[PDB]
Amino acid sequence: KLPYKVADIGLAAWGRKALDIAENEMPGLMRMRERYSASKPLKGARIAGCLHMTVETAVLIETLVTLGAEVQWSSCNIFSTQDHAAAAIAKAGIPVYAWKGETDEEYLWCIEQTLYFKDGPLNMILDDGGDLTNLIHTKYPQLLPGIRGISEETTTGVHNLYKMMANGILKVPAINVNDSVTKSKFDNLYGCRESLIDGIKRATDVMIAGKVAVVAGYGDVGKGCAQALRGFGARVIITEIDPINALQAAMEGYEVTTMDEACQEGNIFVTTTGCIDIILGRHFEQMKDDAIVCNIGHFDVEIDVKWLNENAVEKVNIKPQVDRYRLKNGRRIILLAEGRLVNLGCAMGHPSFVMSNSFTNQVMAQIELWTHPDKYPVGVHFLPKKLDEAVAEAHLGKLNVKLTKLTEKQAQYLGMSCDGPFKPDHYRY
Amino acid sequence: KLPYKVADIGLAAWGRKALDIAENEMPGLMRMRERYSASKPLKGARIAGCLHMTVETAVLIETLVTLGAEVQWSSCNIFSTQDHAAAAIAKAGIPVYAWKGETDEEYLWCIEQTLYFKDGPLNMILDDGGDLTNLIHTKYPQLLPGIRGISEETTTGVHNLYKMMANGILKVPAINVNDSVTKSKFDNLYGCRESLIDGIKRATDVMIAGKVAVVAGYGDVGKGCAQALRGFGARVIITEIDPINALQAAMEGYEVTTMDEACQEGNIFVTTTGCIDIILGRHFEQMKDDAIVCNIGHFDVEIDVKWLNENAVEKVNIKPQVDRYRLKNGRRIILLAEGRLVNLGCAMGHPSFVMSNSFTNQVMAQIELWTHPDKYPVGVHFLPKKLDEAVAEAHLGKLNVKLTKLTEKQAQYLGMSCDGPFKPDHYRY
Amino acid sequence: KLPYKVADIGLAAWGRKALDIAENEMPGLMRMRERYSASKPLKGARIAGCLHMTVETAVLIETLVTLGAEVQWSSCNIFSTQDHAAAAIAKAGIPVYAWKGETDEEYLWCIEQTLYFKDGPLNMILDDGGDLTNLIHTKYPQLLPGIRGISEETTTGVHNLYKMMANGILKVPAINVNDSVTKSKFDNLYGCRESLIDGIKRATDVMIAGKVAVVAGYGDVGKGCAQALRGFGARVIITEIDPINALQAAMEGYEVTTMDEACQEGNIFVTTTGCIDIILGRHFEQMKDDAIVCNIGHFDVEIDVKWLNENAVEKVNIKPQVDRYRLKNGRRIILLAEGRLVNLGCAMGHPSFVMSNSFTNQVMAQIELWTHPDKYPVGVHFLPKKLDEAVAEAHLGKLNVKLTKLTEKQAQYLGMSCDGPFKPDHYRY
Amino acid sequence: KLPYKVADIGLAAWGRKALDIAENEMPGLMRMRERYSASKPLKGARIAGCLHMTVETAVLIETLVTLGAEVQWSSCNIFSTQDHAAAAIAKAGIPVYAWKGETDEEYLWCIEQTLYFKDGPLNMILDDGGDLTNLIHTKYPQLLPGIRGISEETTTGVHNLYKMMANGILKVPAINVNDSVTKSKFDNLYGCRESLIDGIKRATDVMIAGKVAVVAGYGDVGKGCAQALRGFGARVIITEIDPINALQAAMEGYEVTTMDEACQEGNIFVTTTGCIDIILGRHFEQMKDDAIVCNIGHFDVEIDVKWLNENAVEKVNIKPQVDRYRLKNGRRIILLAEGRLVNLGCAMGHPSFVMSNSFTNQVMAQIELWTHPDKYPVGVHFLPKKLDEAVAEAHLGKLNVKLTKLTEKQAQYLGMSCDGPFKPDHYRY
Ligand SMILES: NC(=O)c1ccc[n+]([C@@H]2O[C@H](COP(=O)([O-])OP(=O)(O)OC[C@H]3O[C@@H](n4cnc5c(N)ncnc54)[C@H](O)[C@@H]3O)[C@@H](O)[C@H]2O)c1
Ligand SMILES: NC(=O)c1ccc[n+]([C@@H]2O[C@H](COP(=O)([O-])OP(=O)(O)OC[C@H]3O[C@@H](n4cnc5c(N)ncnc54)[C@H](O)[C@@H]3O)[C@@H](O)[C@H]2O)c1
Ligand SMILES: NC(=O)c1ccc[n+]([C@@H]2O[C@H](COP(=O)([O-])OP(=O)(O)OC[C@H]3O[C@@H](n4cnc5c(N)ncnc54)[C@H](O)[C@@H]3O)[C@@H](O)[C@H]2O)c1
Ligand SMILES: NC(=O)c1ccc[n+]([C@@H]2O[C@H](COP(=O)([O-])OP(=O)(O)OC[C@H]3O[C@@H](n4cnc5c(N)ncnc54)[C@H](O)[C@@H]3O)[C@@H](O)[C@H]2O)c1
Ligand SMILES: COc1cccc(Nc2cc(C)nc([C@@H]3CCN(C(=O)c4nonc4N)C3)c2)c1
Ligand SMILES: COc1cccc(Nc2cc(C)nc([C@@H]3CCN(C(=O)c4nonc4N)C3)c2)c1
Ligand SMILES: COc1cccc(Nc2cc(C)nc([C@@H]3CCN(C(=O)c4nonc4N)C3)c2)c1
Ligand SMILES: COc1cccc(Nc2cc(C)nc([C@@H]3CCN(C(=O)c4nonc4N)C3)c2)c1
Repeated sequence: KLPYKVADIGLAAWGRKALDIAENEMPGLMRMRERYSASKPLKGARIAGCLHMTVETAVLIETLVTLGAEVQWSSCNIFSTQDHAAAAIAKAGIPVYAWKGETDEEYLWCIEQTLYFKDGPLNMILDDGGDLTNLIHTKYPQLLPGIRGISEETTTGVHNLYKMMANGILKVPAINVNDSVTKSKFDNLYGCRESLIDGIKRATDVMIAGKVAVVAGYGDVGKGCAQALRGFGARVIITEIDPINALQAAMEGYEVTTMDEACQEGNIFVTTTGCIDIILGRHFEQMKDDAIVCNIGHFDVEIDVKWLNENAVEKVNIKPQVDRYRLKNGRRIILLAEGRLVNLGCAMGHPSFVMSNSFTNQVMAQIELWTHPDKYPVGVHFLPKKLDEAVAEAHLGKLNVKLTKLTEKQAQYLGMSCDGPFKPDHYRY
Repeated sequence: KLPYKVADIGLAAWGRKALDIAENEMPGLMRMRERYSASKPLKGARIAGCLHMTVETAVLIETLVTLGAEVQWSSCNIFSTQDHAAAAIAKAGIPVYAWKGETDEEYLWCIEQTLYFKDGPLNMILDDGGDLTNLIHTKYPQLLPGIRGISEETTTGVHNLYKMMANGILKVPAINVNDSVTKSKFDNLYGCRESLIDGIKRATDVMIAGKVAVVAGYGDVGKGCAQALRGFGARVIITEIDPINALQAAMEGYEVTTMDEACQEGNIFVTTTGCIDIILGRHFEQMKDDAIVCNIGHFDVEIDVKWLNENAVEKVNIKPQVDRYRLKNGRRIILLAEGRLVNLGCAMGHPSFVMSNSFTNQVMAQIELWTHPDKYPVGVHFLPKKLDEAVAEAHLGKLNVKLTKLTEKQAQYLGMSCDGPFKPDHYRY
Repeated sequence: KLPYKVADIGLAAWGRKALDIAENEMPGLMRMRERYSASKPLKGARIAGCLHMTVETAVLIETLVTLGAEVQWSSCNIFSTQDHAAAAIAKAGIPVYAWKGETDEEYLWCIEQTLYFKDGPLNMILDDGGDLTNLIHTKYPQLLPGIRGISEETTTGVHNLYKMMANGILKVPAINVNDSVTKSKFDNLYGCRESLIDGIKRATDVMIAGKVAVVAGYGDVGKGCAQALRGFGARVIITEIDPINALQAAMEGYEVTTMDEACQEGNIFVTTTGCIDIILGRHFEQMKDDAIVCNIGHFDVEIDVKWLNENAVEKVNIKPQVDRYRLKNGRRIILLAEGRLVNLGCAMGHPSFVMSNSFTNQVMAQIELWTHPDKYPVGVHFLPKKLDEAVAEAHLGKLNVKLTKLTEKQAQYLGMSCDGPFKPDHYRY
Repeated sequence: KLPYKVADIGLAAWGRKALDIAENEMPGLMRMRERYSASKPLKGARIAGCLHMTVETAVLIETLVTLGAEVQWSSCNIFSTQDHAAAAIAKAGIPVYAWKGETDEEYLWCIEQTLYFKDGPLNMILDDGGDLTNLIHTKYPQLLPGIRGISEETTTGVHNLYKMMANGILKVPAINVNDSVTKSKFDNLYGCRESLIDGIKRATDVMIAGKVAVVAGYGDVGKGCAQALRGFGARVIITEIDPINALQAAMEGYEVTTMDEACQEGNIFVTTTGCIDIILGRHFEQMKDDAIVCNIGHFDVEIDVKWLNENAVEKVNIKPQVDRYRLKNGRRIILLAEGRLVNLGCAMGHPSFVMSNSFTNQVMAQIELWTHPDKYPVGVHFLPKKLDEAVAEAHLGKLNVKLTKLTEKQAQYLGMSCDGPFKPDHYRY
């Protein structure tokens, strides 16, 4: 009944200014507008979205409308909404129900407001976290027959879709864009490579060069963190449980050992594992004075922060999201973002260009499911490679790249189409 | 009937000396010898092997005999045999039929001498290229019922296996070792990173720093080549047809453009594409005087060497595998290895440690098929991830890497066994 | 008469907290405190200091008092004082006259309050810019006979000292600390390497990877800037007027060309030249939409900001020290810090460890002049190499570096003392 | 009386071919020919040269003749002569007295043949090692008044000229080009960076990635070696006696410790110190099995090879300049080039482009002394910066560099000439 609900609609001009700046760093989304604003391949679609209502997501929203869709939006987190961004979407005449600092009750309400449109119920789900997908299946299963497809971009959401399918709960075809090369590499590797040191610097202003930096995990996040630190002249040590990832680290010349050993040597500690119990009290007790300890991996479970609160003799807040503990041995630990994500707590998260790749993935998913009614049966499907390739291609102009086109003869010799896809499904890049 | 056939068995003390050195660089294979010589898991096995008869292969061969197997061998290429390696294998009482400079008839003959042992015929195939596999199926199909498994490590061989399977010709279970992470990364990326510049240096002794180097392709070979050239202070320009691979290069700060533009800029040219018509007369006509041109990708189809032979006013052999042409415009081009593989023509191919990973994959496949017949249907199977991990784990000691073991608690949290596998099959590393 | 003058002495607990953190990053100064607090080598000294009243400078100040000196201080710039640092110095009973947002009259006043102590006038000068040195010589020349030495750390100040000496105006021996290896490398190369991208990120939050970055100049600041940008995966193009510096860039694989050509290519522009007319309207007219332009070299003379103010159709303040202009061609330029120093306008300047090297040079100079009057004629003297080495040696413990000591035999072979100096004065490192 | 003496004058065509190839990698020398072949600034000069009679030095010789000088040449080492190069110079009508494998008696004779020309005695000395300079002063002091100048390019020769001057022996003005930036950087840093791994690879074919490489010394040679090894994925450890050099290493993220510690960890050992007793028996006894030990620094005094010969239980030659010792502990050491220079023993020395910078330095010295009769008094002088700059500038075209020219206004503001020099004499680059 409310046409939108935002904090302050007067912030819309400030939102529009930020939008004007972000658009230039989001060419993937802007290419989609250039290519599809006349043909309007999403005409008919009624997309309910649930995703961090940021400046970046606003560019995504307005891309979808430009492609012909009706769109109604909520946030997937209670603090990630940027109110000026939300105001700008509201003022543009797009139903948005989101503000910074929602209650759990207000959060659910917001999502519920996106389900019904002027002409009828939603017919497409765009989700980050599975909350919109879970709400429809548990609370509003009447609407499932009318929904053509789900796009999902997070690890949690994809893991959740696989369980729903395993248990017979899932009733709508779903495209997983989380495991696209263009999504995964920007969200995990390039993103964290840019923002790790940004967070550490804003938090501490510390010299990186000449320090030992211990990075737990050498997956895509660890790889980027390690590369970043190394570029500044830090000596990086890696820890790993996977022998293949450990081997990769060794072949780049990184020392690889255990946290038990490395806790005695590190000036800076970065956890990127996705796993519990990486840095623990017995590690803290061995650390050099004023060791910087932060997490860029799993939400808040990698570092035993509760140990520091329970065993330290002093806790002094330095600035927002920077606390300095003194231990019984008389040495200090500088803990960043309360053991949560350093890139969100002490910096501005992912750069716009990163979000461009992730959201251009989701625009592709939406078109693919909506444009091909009967193509995808109920289940979780990977985004086809040709669309993953089209995401990358959409950014090349901005990257100052001239891509080569295969000649017909060359394509014949390779046994592939000159428009792609160019690699088999098992190709690792 | 003849117990072996080599060029000169007087080279066995030389071969043995080279073997001893190689063993220390092949910890994967030596770790297999340590772990499995008491249990003799390949006891009973009569393995026919068709694989370049090198020092490295000779270590693989003696690893298979340490594991209990009887083995008989030939090279999979007419020039690839190292005679001293073959002589050392011969003196050790291993029947080996291989020498440098075989004829095509002699090549076939050599493979045919490996099919029948003392106690009877072969029961296992270890292959590189599919020749030994194609010989059995077309010319000795009576031996097929008694053969338990094939292991194949080459792209050529695996494509050939899939076609045999699609057309009902394949009669034996086959493990594909080519697409293992440990095999593919070493054979493609790290191997070429180690040896590209070795070849160029041996051929030319040229300064690399301060040159423009044009690398066609940014797959695993291109990535390795590009990284190597960049380490020496060359400015690397990349050409690509895949949007994803092109973007990957852009994100490491490489210029990405077309060969049409780059041919006027490059001092050095390296083709890594696996494709036809990469460097053409069109391009040669524009190159700087004394541009160095070489191929490390596909055998011989990437550079149009035929054009040079037909259109140049001079062709001068500088040294073996180094030809300097003078064109009608008066400018000179230095072609390496006749447009064939520079790392083989102008250097010593892959370092032993690279082959340790590829051949340790092989031993895993041979154990896996001889030990568990029950397990694999007639068809082409990827090596299981746990064995791929084990290949990597076997090399970590040599690298002085201390791997972390997950606690029971951590493994339960991650929903994985603390012995692995640690990644899903779609994980790209 | 007034015992100190600060903005708000209630900020002393905040200052003290910041000092404690900084001390651990300034091992050079803390090593001086450990080595010299028993012998009090600056006992008797009444040092007037004119140097940015920061947390780092506050550590220097308390180091000088630990060494026995009486000291009185003012900032060498009207905005550079950190009030909390000044308040902490004030509460500690050090007479300090400095605050953020002084007037020019107040600036002079503040320096004039440092000339006369309790027991009498100053006898030593520690200076940054030459202002305290110029004030004494023109306005208090009666105090010159009682002053034993000057230490000066700034290019501006040293040029000024040489002119004073050439024209017979200088009446006190002066050590030049600006051209020490430990000072110059940290203040110019490593400092700017640490903070360039900190400034750009804080200002813009922009992705660096995959951009063309144009760095004008390849001296020590350009080298550092270039290395940093390159580490993030930006493609760095360099402009130079010196053939040697240009060649150095070429040999690391940087493209070297003119601003006239590069202005059409760059996404980011960093001037490091110390020279006028580097970026002009001529260049702005050619730039890509939303090109980021910033200066980290000379104060404000490198970019023609005046042209932008006079010829743009829009100037919008995005945030403090970030202005986005729209030109008559419709394209936008993002100017950082009003063409002034990006690392100061948009970040926190040099990390503490950098200033530790510069200020540990200062302490060495002050000890050297107060302890050995006999030694230095009226004139400008480079810091002796052995003291430059000692500055570096003092920082090695923090870096967990184990230095090798020459044996007596090795030192005799090399014709040097095993305590140094280890290099001739022309050695460039 | 003999017009030349070479090994075989029939090798001249092969020499000329190598010369044609080298000229394209020696633009500095070729630029000198382009600029000066008409004006002929060395007309009148009668230059006796003493320098490794290589293909590269042949380009230098023919550059000097092109500039108007009469030239007669000998080698400065008894094995460095490349006979085909010597043949080509002989056939061109230039008196050359040099062959590979001279006796000490033959060596002296060769130098003596260069002293007298058709029209009179030599009037200029071009020297590498000081042997020609020492011969004239001790044995032929009658000729000293007729000699306008000496150019010298080696550390030994420059150290020798300073002692001669200190003792009153030196009677001719001398230009030291050894300490030019362009000479020193190419001879010490860029040169060894290119050739170290070339030597190790040709000697061993070993994998570099994943190994610990211990580099003793972090001067210009160590810096280049370390950078090279790091680029291949080795983990580099540094040892150092100088705290400034140690600090530099630490700021690039290299572990810095002692050989006593590092001998237990290293897979590869490289000595670059210029000093005795770097690697010793007690280090060898701790080394991992098949550790590779080589020297690229001082001739043959850094490694205690005599210890290996006296204490090892086996010594096996692998190939030329590669010996593998077995110790009493049962482990093996692979020693390269008998502890002499690995880049000369196991590779082809410096690339041509390196020699171009060194020899273009000497052409500048010769012109400078000959063209300015009364400018330089007797003594050792550094080559002026403007000529060092001109050397760099001569190579920029080949490096694909477009150098910027200062505007008159810019030059005024900087207080320098728009033609240079651009830096003060103490500038370190
Ligand atoms: N901060 C962010 O904005 C951000 C962005 C993307 C992803 N992430 C998160 O980062 C985490 C890792 O992401 P990824 O893509 O690198 O995952 P990944 O699976 O590629 O990498 C995780 C690595 O950690 C290793 N590991 C697991 N337990 C370990 C232990 N106890 N000690 C050492 N190593 C251990 C695993 O072997 C694995 O290789 C995930 O939790 C993901 O949600 C955070
Ligand atoms: N030299 C050796 O010993 C050696 C070792 C391993 C592999 N190889 C060979 O190297 C080749 C490449 O192997 P890979 O693993 O890098 O394969 P890949 O598929 O990972 O890389 C090939 C890349 O070339 C690109 N490409 C194709 N045609 C192109 C064109 N016309 N212009 C520009 N780019 C083009 C593709 O996009 C692809 O990214 C194969 O032929 C393989 O057999 C050689
Ligand atoms: N941001 C800071 O806090 C900070 C710190 C230290 C130094 N600086 C300043 O940075 C500037 C440079 O310092 P540096 O140590 O690198 O000096 P430098 O002399 O080592 O480097 C300056 C380089 O700029 C080049 N150059 C001059 N005019 C040029 C032109 N028109 N085009 C292209 N290149 C040109 C010169 O050839 C020189 O190599 C100085 O003004 C210095 O005061 C700033
Ligand atoms: N192989 C070649 O072709 C080649 C080329 C150029 C120079 N060189 C030689 O290389 C050597 C070094 O040249 P450079 O220009 O690097 O000299 P440098 O003085 O710049 O470097 C030598 C470094 O070794 C350090 N050192 C001295 N004794 C040490 C010890 N016992 N342990 C550890 N470090 C120690 C010194 O502190 C110094 O920094 C010289 O002997 C030079 O003649 C060889
Ligand atoms: C500190 O400033 C910010 C700025 C933006 C968002 C946030 N808040 C979160 C909270 C949580 C729990 N997760 C995320 C992820 C990881 C980074 N992402 C984005 O940056 C992003 N996603 O959509 N637009 C974007 N921009 C999504 C971001 C905080
Ligand atoms: C230059 O001297 C040598 C040395 C070794 C082998 C060769 N010959 C070939 C020929 C062909 C056609 N293909 C190969 C591939 C590519 C790299 N490989 C190995 O290096 C390798 N494979 O088994 N042991 C190994 N070592 C296999 C090698 C030539
Ligand atoms: C952004 O907040 C800050 C923080 C610190 C200082 C400033 N202000 C200036 C102003 C001017 C004109 N010059 C400088 C130089 C360059 C770098 N320096 C230091 O960082 C530094 N010097 O003493 N302690 C230090 N810290 C000295 C710094 C501003
Ligand atoms: C193995 O092949 C070669 C090739 C060339 C020369 C040598 N021999 C020596 C011997 C000694 C004692 N010193 C040197 C120095 C260091 C390297 N230098 C040159 O390369 C070089 N100098 O003049 N033209 C050149 N080319 C000079 C070279 C060996």
